[PDB]
Amino acid sequence: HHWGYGKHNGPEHWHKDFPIAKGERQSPVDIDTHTAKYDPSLKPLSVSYDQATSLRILNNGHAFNVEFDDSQDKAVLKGGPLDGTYRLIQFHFHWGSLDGQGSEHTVDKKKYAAELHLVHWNTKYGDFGKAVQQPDGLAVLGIFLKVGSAKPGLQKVVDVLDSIKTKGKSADFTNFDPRGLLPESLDYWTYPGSLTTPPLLECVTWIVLKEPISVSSEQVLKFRKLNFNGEGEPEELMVDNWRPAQPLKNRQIKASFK
Ligand SMILES: NS(O)(O)c1ccc(OCc2cn(-c3ccccc3)nn2)cc1
Ligand SMILES: [Zn+2]
Repeated sequence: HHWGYGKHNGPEHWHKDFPIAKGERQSPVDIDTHTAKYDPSLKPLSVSYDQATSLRILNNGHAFNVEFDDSQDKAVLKGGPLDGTYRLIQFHFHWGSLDGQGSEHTVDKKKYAAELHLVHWNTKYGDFGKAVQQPDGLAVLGIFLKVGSAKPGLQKVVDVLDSIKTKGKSADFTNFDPRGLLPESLDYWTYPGSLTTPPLLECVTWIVLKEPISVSSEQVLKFRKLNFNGEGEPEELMVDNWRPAQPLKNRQIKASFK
């Protein structure tokens, strides 16, 4: 009886195995745009993905991860609210069963169809496992998805999904360029938070871009054909793999833009 996104194992149950679920800096949160304050001291984001080396794509039973070679400073995130260098390890998405839900963060209570998380770890801690034990261990760049025009740079991801339909399946996924998933603007909100899945560790500096990317209905429909289950098990569609907004508590969300 492991955690998931069903009625009997979903987000409202997680606290029983992971008491930090009710902690002081949990994610995601609602971003109240009128309360978020412009912070002129915040720097522009530095997203350096030109040397990114993708390796593999994995259905882990709660989403799919596109994994990168993080044994050197290839693809890194710096600047903004961050001190030091954060290495890209993987990206994944959260999405809904319908276009009107799927994102984890919300903006003035608006839910987007999906949310992309580019996960980076602070290289002062040496490896990812050590980094998640630190309050400034990770930086996750969050990007909203809305349904409209297709995102050409997403299609290579979409088309490999039939080969990793079920939990535990992986496929080679080399030479994928994550720059093709970014929006035009790097304007962002930032706040201190947590992993949005168990173990829910409070180790993340969240950087959530204001500008959503557009993906087509056909693209998101292919996300929704994935399975939570393993091969040969009763089919349960991988949809609604998002945690709802958590209490903001003693936190301020800062904006990089006026
Ligand atoms: N959704 S999110 O972007 O917040 C997000 C990002 C990263 C996550 O990592 C889970 C994880 C894996 N490990 C681990 C550590 C050492 C060895 C093996 C696994 N620890 N936490 C979860 C959610
Ligand atoms: Zn995530």
